[PDB]
Amino acid sequence: GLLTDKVVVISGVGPALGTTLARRCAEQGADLVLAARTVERLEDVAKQVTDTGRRALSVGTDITDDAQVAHLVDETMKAYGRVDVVINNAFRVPSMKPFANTTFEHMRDAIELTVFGALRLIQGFTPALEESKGAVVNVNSMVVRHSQAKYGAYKMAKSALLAMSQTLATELGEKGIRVNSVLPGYIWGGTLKSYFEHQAGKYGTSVEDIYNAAAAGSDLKRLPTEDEVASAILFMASDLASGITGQALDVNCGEYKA
Amino acid sequence: GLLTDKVVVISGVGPALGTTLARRCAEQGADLVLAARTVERLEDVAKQVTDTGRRALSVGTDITDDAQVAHLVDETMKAYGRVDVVINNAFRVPSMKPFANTTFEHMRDAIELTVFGALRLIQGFTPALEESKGAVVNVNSMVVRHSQAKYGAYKMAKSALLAMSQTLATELGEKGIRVNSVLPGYIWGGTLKSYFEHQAGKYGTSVEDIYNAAAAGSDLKRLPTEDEVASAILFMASDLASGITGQALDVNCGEYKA
Amino acid sequence: GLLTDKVVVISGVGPALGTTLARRCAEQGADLVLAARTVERLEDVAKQVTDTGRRALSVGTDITDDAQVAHLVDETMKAYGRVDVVINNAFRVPSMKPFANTTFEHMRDAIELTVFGALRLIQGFTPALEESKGAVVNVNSMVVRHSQAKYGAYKMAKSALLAMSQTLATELGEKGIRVNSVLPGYIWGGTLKSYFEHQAGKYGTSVEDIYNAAAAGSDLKRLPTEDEVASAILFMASDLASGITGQALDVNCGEYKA
Amino acid sequence: GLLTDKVVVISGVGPALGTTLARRCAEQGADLVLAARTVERLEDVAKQVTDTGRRALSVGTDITDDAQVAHLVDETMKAYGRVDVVINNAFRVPSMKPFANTTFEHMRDAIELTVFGALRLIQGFTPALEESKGAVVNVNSMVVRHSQAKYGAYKMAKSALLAMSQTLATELGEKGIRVNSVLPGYIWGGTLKSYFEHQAGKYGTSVEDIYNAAAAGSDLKRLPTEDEVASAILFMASDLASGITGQALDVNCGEYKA
Ligand SMILES: [Cl-]
Ligand SMILES: [Cl-]
Ligand SMILES: [Cl-]
Ligand SMILES: [Cl-]
Repeated sequence: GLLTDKVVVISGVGPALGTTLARRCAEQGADLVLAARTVERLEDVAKQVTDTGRRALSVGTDITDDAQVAHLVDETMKAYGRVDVVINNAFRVPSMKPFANTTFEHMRDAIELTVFGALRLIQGFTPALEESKGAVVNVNSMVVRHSQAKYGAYKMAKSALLAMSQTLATELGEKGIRVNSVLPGYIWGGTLKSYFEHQAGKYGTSVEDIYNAAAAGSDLKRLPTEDEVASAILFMASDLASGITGQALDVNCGEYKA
Repeated sequence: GLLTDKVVVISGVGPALGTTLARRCAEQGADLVLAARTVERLEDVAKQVTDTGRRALSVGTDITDDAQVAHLVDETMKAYGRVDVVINNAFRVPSMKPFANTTFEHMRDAIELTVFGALRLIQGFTPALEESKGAVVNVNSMVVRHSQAKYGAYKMAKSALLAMSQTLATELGEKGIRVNSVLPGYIWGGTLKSYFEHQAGKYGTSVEDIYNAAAAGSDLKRLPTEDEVASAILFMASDLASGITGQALDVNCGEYKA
Repeated sequence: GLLTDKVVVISGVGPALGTTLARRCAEQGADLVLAARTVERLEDVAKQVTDTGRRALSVGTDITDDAQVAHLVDETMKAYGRVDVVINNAFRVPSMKPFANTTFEHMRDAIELTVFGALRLIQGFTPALEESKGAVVNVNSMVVRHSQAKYGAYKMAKSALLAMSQTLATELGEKGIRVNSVLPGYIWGGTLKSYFEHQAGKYGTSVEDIYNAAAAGSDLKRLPTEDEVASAILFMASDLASGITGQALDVNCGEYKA
Repeated sequence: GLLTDKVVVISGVGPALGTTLARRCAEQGADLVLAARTVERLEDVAKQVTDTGRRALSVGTDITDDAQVAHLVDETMKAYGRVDVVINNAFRVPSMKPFANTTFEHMRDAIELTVFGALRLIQGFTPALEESKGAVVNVNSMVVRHSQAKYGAYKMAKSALLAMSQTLATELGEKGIRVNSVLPGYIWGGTLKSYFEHQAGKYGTSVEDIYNAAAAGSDLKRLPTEDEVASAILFMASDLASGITGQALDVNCGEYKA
């Protein structure tokens, strides 16, 4: 029972880590608020939550919009009257392009969602988190640990997010609110597998070849799973981490070390 | 039950974090091996373990000595037949001296205990950890995050340990063995309180003054507790962290961020 | 003669570091392109350059505008026919506000100037830098080394810039173009002195008090001067640094170490 | 004239970087003290120095021995009466072995030379450096930026050295003494070429294959040269770097970024 009787808000619930996270939080005793633009996706996630016997509030939210984040906060406080944890899940799909071929509009949009969206959420729920002495976990990315070609827009936005997360730990720490980051690389599950299958066919190779190439830089020679990344997020969200704020915990089977 | 039916070896069991850690591992379902030079100290820790209903093997061990580490391994394998976790606890008491006034003998001894001792332990238990696909947690220190005057010998040894821990994650990762570090600053409990009381009298001030000065750089304006640092170590030792190796997790209430 | 017969473009020429930099580059044998929004400021800087016997091209440029950066490139290539160095000087004045009181518009504008402006410049001059196997120096900030309250918008933009600079080293390195950053804290000179004088009067203290407080975290107990920061930038721009790319060189008298 | 009328002590003068460094310092106007165990090697380096018209004092010194470092200091002060720069050059040849196969004696010896030797030198020359407000440059290594298998003993010693260098910047900064590090990877020149030739024959491949493999991780797809690493050291030793202390400057053509 890591999260018994806590309310956890997850923004950016997709079919992969987001769904695993919602399920895992519920298994650990949390009730959920699920936020995403497309509310049809939240329906099955909510079922996995309610199957554990917990509650799920699903709220269609564009976190780039002030009114919509205000509505999410209002609906949450109406349904539960409290928030213990806010998780900003990394939903936006990165495009591998060198900066030379990346549009400025794309990078502005990436910052809008990844940085300002997360800030809007955190700020919206600051009053709730002040009362609960709660925790924020921002899902970041291994991309901040390297400078590989074509990862620039993604590294830029994620780096701005990491920097913001760090300042927020300082600024919200006097209210007793913890703010940490979890930095996964590739995350193995059904979604990444389908993607590797597409890549395998498109490049005339095997999924094993693609998987092994992706995992080769790691110490363990395996990619972390959705559950393994979720476990790190749950730890940071929980009272096991009550002494921990301002930190980035990398979940990457050792590929980059910090 | 984070550590149900696991065997955990703790080296460097003292009255503070070490004792809390042993107790907490046992509460989470682990049986213990307790190693320290002074075996009289292990007696009360073993009682806290056996009070939870688990088992404790106490073995007097100078981890700077090959024969004594070999004996610890032999006694552990005779008693339990397996090891899932090795924790190298930071026992050695640092002396605040500028390098100019630090003896070379002191620094050699610090490296001997903090670095080579930990390596000797890890190597001794590598065969056991290979079979269990186990985990190593090395307790390091916040000192590696700054360069403050008089912390040099301590930062040097701890930095060498961190570097070694990182290489060990690479080298032992192919055997499926995880290696991580936990980096606490000051750790609040009975031991640190007595120390602050001594300092308070010796400098004509209050414990509150000393505590608040120590905590002022943190985001949360509190020092982490023995339990909070223990929780981080338990997480890293557990299967919740099965996707995590080569990492340093700082438990410092935000004073330094990484 | 560090920069003999090289052409150096400086964007963001202000009264402080920018003016010192232009003068110093010219003293080292460079001809200059000076770019800023307000062209009246470029007049006196150009005189300091031409007093050394070198040439200065002054071009009013809003580096947030595609057409204006295109014009700067065209005018430079018309006047000099080459570019060896591009320096993106940190001009924008940060406002100390917690994130909670910072407008999203302000942060978008900070990113626009500090990040996208610098990228636009670098991209505009990529063809020139390819031919010269030239160098880019982005002036960043000590703020990326800490998470102090009220520095958030500034740290966010500067961090995004640092991340971008690092990826650009990878992406432009195959064309033989070097990209490095110089990270100053406070920079002592006439401009910062006037500012400390304002602060001194407004807080009822001395300039010495303010200066000493600002310098207290440093190892040397002094702030770096405009010349000292300029020297670091000149080194990185020069062939002395031909083995160096992707690096951040902090000029802060030891306050933060990397 | 970066070092006009300065006295530069170089410890660990070998046939590669050390010889290039001595020559380059002399070309920039410095007089030299050359220290190494084997004094026969110092003879040709001293000739390259005196060919520039400067002076070279050659002193056979085991920097692991107190009396011998005391003698080096005494001979230097007798010959020149001052020291402006101390450079601890990385001489010791690393053995690629996993920790499991590395003897403790080897690692103690590596620390003795790389860490304690450098400290002994710095301390011996502290009185001289106090008077000159001088500078220390410790030649470190790219190995501190990664955790690759078999580099453990080398990373451990170099990491301890980096940590020590950082504390020394704090501790000696109040005397106005600067302390920085230069972190090269492979360094191209006659010595490394012979080594690649040996490897080429022993593995049945070309020097080009070996060179290109070594350079593949870099941004520039070339290894830094002895001159390029020397240039970085000269910069850090010089008054161009008078605002810079406590810093590590990586000279690696972009392979690792900090
Ligand atoms: Cl998702
Ligand atoms: Cl203890
Ligand atoms: Cl300026
Ligand atoms: Cl050498």
